[PDB]
Amino acid sequence: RLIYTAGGYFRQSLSYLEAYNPSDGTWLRLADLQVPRSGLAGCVVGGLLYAVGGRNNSPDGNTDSSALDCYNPMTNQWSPCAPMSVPRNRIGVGVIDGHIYAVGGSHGCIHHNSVERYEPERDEWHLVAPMLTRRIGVGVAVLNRLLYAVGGFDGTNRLNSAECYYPERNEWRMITAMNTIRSGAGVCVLHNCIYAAGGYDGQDQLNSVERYDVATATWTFVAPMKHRRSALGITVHQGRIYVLGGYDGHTFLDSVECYDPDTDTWSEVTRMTSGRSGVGVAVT
Ligand SMILES: Nc1nc(=S)[nH]c2[nH]ncc12
Repeated sequence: RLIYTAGGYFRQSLSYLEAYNPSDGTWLRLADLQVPRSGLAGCVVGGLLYAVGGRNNSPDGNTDSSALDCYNPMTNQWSPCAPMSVPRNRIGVGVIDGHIYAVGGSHGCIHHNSVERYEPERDEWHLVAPMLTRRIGVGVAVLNRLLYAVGGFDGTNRLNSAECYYPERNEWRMITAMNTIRSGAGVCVLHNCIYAAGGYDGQDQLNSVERYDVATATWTFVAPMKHRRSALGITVHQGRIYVLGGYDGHTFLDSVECYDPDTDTWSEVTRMTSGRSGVGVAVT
């Protein structure tokens, strides 16, 4: 299984689809996205990779995206899917059962608190209960069939709050806030904790990382990353976290760091073929 990077940003929005193998270290280049996008999210349902939302920043325009697009790794082809009800740049995305949840994001000055659900087998989106908060640059993660929206930006304030979506009830409820304000952090599930790595707090990009334990309902810092980064890509592969690219306040990183929880340590594991931020990332 590989870690896929889709889209991203470096001087403009990118179409690159590339896969890194932490086992042999190789980067293999696959089919370009139909439309370049940064600020998108990636996920996998039934082994198919989806690209959700984002934005095409080019010298000729800046268009937020409603597009959902699907990649088959054995056939190397993108297929357009039904679009969301609104464009969602800097979207968050999570998967519960077999449905794709599109969370937050922006459309111009509009900062969404709305959430939509996609059924890959029916190719339909439907609006779901909105969050308590407007959130662009939000991290989304799923634990025990529960959907977490973590941090982000409401248009005026960067956020340390997190809220939890209950599918059976169709309602959101706040949880304990993170210790650190973070928009554009990488958010994932590793074991039985929600991790939030990096981001931007409104003054600096962050290298700190913290994790949420649902049993105790508390957030705890762990070892920081080596590079401060916002708008990083994050995923979990064989019980380890990977962060891909991002921005440190000066440069777009190609650095890829890997966190080992048993040792609570980060190590640089590779460089992307080119620096970028705002990628979608998933594993299949
Ligand atoms: N790196 C940054 N991330 C966010 S979300 N906002 C920012 N303003 N200026 C830098 C950044």
